[PDB]
Amino acid sequence: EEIEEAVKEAELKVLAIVLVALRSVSHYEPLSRLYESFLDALKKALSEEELKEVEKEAERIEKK
Amino acid sequence: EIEEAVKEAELKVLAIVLVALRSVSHYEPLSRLYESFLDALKKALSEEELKEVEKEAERIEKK
Amino acid sequence: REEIEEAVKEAELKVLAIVLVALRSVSHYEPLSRLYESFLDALKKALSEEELKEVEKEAERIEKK
Repeated sequence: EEIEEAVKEAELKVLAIVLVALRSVSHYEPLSRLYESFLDALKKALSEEELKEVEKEAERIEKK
Repeated sequence: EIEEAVKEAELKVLAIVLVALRSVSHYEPLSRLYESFLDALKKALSEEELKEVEKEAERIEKK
Repeated sequence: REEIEEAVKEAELKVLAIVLVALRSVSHYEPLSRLYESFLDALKKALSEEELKEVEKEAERIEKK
């Protein structure tokens, strides 16, 4: 069925949680290096639309 | 039907990250990422979800 | 069915590969080194050896781009 879709929602939600956490601390040395590392790894591993979906889910979490 | 098993993937990955962050939360500034992560966990998941990551993290820590 | 087991496992292991790649590439800075080692130890407890092997392949895949 749509297993691919359901698998992807879980990926994107976990990765958005990690993104929120790294973002909060991204100006303490050297966590800024891990922030940019994580973002680089997301860009390589996810499609462009998925990456935008991670970033949107992160902002949703960050306004909560 | 299956978002239940979707959820188990989530909580088990989050539990593995939590375990890694707990074992180094005494090396600064990692304690800030440990707290940021617990703060992101609390925001993003219901309390039942949070406690499942916790118990899964305990089962991992006991291995 | 068995399509959901391969599903959950697959989601789990690519996400862990992404985090692994992120940590690996900054592991010389301290104490990011320590969080890297500690992630590797957590993977060793939580994952089987074939799950760990699959995480590392996905990690090399990502690093290769």
